[PDB]
Amino acid sequence: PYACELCAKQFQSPSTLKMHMRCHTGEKPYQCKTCGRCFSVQGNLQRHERIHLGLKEFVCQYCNKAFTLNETLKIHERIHTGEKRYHCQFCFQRFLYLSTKRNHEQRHIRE
DNA sequence: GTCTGCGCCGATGAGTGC
DNA sequence: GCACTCATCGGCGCAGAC
Ligand SMILES: [Zn+2]
Ligand SMILES: [Zn+2]
Ligand SMILES: [Zn+2]
Ligand SMILES: [Zn+2]
Repeated sequence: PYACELCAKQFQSPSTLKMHMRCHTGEKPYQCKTCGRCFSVQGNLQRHERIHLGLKEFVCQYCNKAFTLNETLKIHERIHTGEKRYHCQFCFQRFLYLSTKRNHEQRHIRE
């Protein structure tokens, strides 16, 4: 219902449209109090601020290695679980990493 | 040159709750 | 209806192994 006048993407609420418009204005209201870097999204600032705390809180349940971000831990744990979420669209092969799947698909296309 | 592992982002989605 | 938090996932970059 809330459409963007500059790119035709559509949004559900005034708040999501206001946030999207920062993609076009470059507005970055949320500033890190340590290094001064600014962010368009408050949650991205909060994630960034974890870098300055030096607390690697997210610990791998298989090898105990610690990571600053939960998302970084989760990608790491795929090595242990065998999760291969990147599927070749042309054959049975499945891949841990998108880059590897992408290069494999390109080899199909070249043939 | 490719695969791997991982550190840090943008910008949208899901869930929650008013 | 609405905003807020945190997740999501591709992008980018880089170093090491081969
Ligand atoms: Zn737009
Ligand atoms: Zn900072
Ligand atoms: Zn691990
Ligand atoms: Zn394939």
